[PDB]
Amino acid sequence: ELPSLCMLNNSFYYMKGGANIFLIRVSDVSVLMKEYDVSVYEPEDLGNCLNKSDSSWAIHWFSIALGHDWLMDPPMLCRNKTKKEGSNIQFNISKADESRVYGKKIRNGMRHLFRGFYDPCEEGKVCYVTINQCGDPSSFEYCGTNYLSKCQF
Ligand SMILES: *[C@@H]1O[C@H](CO)[C@@H](O[C@@H]2O[C@H](CO)[C@@H](O)[C@H](O)[C@H]2NC(C)=O)[C@H](O)[C@H]1NC(C)=O
Ligand SMILES: *[C@@H]1O[C@H](CO)[C@@H](O)[C@H](O)[C@H]1NC(C)=O
Ligand SMILES: *[C@@H]1O[C@H](CO)[C@@H](O)[C@H](O)[C@H]1NC(C)=O
Ligand SMILES: *[C@@H]1O[C@H](CO)[C@@H](O)[C@H](O)[C@H]1NC(C)=O
Repeated sequence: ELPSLCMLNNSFYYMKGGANIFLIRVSDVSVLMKEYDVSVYEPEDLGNCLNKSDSSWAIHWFSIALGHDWLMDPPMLCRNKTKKEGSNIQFNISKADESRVYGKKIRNGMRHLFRGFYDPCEEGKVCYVTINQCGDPSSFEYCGTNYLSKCQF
C-alpha cells in the first residue's frame, strides 16, 4: 500500500510506486530555472511533470513524507513533460537563507525515510533532491538491472 524505498548510497535512492520506479538523487547541481521550467504549486500540477498518469500519486506521497507543505512551502520545480529529455522534479534544500528552514525540514524527512542518509549540503551553496522517472532519458543508465538488483523490489 505504501511505495517501496531503497537506498543505494548517500546520494542515490529509489522509490517504487506500483509499476513505476523513480531515481532520487541528492546533489549540488541543478539545470532547472524558476520562470523557465514548471512551478508545481498544487499536487495536480505534477501532471505537467510526468507523462504517465499513474506516477503523480507516488511523487505526491514522497513529497508529503518529506514534510512538504503544499499550501505554504516553496513550489517544487520540474521539467515540462513536453520535453523529450525527460522528467526532472526538484526540491531546493540549499543551506542559504531563503531556503534554509525548508531545506532543514526536507533533510529531516529524508533522514526519517532513509535512516542512513547523512547531510551532504554545504553552507551557503546550492543543494537539491532531484527525481527522474525510470524509463525516461533523464534516468540515463541508473535504472538498469545492475543498479536495481541492489534494491528489494
Ligand atoms: C535554490 O535556492 C538557492 C538559495 O535560495 C538559490 O540560490 C540563490 O538565488 C538567489 C536569487 O537569484 C541569489 O540572489 C542567491 O545568491 C543564491 N544563493 C546561493 C547560495 O546560490 C538557487 O537559485 C535555487 N535553485 C533553483 C534551481 O532555483
Ligand atoms: C552512489 O552511486 C552512484 C552510481 O554508482 C555514484 O555515481 C555516486 O557517486 C554514489 N554516491 C556516493 C555518495 O558514493
Ligand atoms: C508545457 O509546454 C507546452 C509546450 O510544449 C506548453 O504549451 C504548456 O503550457 C507547458 N506547460 C506548463 C505547465 O508550463
Ligand atoms: C511526453 O509525451 C509527449 C507527447 O506524446 C512528448 O512530446 C514528450 O516527448 C514526452 N516526454 C517524455 C519525457 O517522454
